[PDB]
Amino acid sequence: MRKIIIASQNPAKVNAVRSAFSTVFPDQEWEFIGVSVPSEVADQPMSDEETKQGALNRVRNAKQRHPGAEYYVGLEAGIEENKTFAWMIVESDQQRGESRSACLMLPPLVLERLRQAKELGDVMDEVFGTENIKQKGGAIGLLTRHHLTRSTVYHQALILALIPFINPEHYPS
Amino acid sequence: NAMPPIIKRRVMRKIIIASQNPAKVNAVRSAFSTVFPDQEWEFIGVSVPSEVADQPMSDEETKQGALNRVRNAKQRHPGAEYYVGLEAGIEENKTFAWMIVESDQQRGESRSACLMLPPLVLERLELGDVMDEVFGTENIKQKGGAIGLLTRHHLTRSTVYHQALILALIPFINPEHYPS
Amino acid sequence: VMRKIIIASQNPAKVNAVRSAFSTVFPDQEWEFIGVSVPSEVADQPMSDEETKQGALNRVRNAKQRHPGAEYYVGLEAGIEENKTFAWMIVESDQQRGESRSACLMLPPLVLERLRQAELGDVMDEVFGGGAIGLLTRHHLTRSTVYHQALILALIPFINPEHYP
Amino acid sequence: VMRKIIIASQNPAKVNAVRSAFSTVFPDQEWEFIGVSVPSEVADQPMSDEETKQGALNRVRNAKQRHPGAEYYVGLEAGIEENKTFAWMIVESDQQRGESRSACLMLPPLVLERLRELGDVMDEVFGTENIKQKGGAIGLLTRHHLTRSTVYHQALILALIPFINPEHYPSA
Repeated sequence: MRKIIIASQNPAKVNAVRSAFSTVFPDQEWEFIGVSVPSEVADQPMSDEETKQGALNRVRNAKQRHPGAEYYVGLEAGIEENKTFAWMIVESDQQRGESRSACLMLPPLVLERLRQAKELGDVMDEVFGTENIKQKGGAIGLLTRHHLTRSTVYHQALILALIPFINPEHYPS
Repeated sequence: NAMPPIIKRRVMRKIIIASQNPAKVNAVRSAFSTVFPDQEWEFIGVSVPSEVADQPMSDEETKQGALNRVRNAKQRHPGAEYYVGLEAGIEENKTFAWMIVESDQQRGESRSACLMLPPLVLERLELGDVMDEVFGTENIKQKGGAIGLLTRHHLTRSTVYHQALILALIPFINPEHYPS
Repeated sequence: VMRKIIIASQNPAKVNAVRSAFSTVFPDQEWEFIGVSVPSEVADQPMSDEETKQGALNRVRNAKQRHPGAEYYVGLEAGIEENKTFAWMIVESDQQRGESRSACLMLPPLVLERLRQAELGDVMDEVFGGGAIGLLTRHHLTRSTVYHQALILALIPFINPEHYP
Repeated sequence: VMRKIIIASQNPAKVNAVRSAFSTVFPDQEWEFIGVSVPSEVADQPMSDEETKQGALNRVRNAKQRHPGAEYYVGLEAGIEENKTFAWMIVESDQQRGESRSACLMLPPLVLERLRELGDVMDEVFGTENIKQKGGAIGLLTRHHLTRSTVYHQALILALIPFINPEHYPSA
């Protein structure tokens, strides 16, 4: 039963990983272990670079604290200018796969609030309403009339990050 | 060796799958992790009899097999929050599978979308062996199974089963609409 | 000078579903998709699997008669048996037929009771305040994504002529 | 009677992606979808995120100048940065712009070396017919758990968000 360390204890993030591995590798036995490690970047990364660095650092820090797992997974949401997205990092001992999720364009009122040093999730509640966000399953669910969800967007980025492991012949280590 | 100790991990309830087949455990893990993304469970397979044919030959027998697996899993392995049975079957020229999900008080169910089988496969009828004979062992493996092969990879057994597992979770998604 | 596909329904959602399935499976081919209205010769709301399938079959047959010359004809009909709803998909060319029933799901008791008292759409609208599938799954599935699978499965004999005929 | 949607591309696969995004989000509406050829005013193979987005912006601007009057204009431009590939989707009405970049894909070194036109290399490395029938490089590399179509579909839907939510995305 092979071990995957996820460098988050957030249920949504650990479940996204559960779904991605259970989908791509359906004949394998998997143990999923969420852990909390520091990112060494801002709690709310504000560039593409900082967001990806935060995910790399969490994976590195997870590897250091808990060596010996088959896979280590980082997933960090970030902002740059009027867009939000998340970096997915998957490392084995030998290989690293990466994908950034499809980006969402933020409303100009949201950007105005971010400029006032406000936290994105708070600003989303202000602009869309707390109950509205909750009942529609999140901002992406709300804005796309349920055609997408944060989770279905993250799912595709996790699968893309697994490409080097799906195709070891095309991605030597 | 250096994993976080179990006693330091997040406490979570269990989900029992009435199967040891990793593809079935994984299909269940994928469905729950999708539908209830803020809740977490440990997914555990167990071995229990269906008490019907190894290859169910009617819709009714296929459903009974999955119900029996869930019943037997509850009797032999008490304590989990949900029990899931997943059983493939045939009736006339169609194949499909029944998904049964039970909590302590409530049952959700869905039969997956059905596939017409080639006449030679029905005639030759273990279904797996026959699929290998008719399409080729390596062909079947490489395309992700018969469904994968037959649909030019647009569907696979797994993406078919995923929809039926979600549908079987309906009573638990909407407890106010499905009194138990 | 362009090939036709006749959908035995003027429902936009059903025409869209058929377009999407054919566009997925045959991305290179072009077709004029045409919704037509024809009798099912069964109840407006089929109350068994057999009746639901018969209705779709009848609609394809009637469409063939009324509108000859098309490359494919497609029937798509929803129905109920016990506490479940599902739909039968029937695709016919001039020589071949494929078919698939969509994944079934349990309807709320309140819905089934009020159904037994008379439309399905009117009932869900009142009970709930993507279709029924979209509402009941909280959008993890929709009617269009569930129908898409059954339509692709119904196309199997056409995709695989060596194995079907 | 019917409105036009101009796609700044005559790649059938791009036109078909756009038609599909519009059918999903606006299921009750009908458009004529029309593929056009216009300049990007950037490299034939954009080699940065910035350049890729600019090429898509430019194509939409040129499409509007050459083909005025349509309800929507769409640019869909693939590009590369470091070892990744992705596509910028830009949708404009007369009054508003939606945009999204698709989820990025790490390229095999064999492919990246042979750049030093991505499509040409993918055909050269994976085979022309395999790319066409099996869901593109995305389809081949994910063993069909994803396809180019299913990845594009997501970014096109995200790009339609302002037109879905005019109250939250004012044009001025």
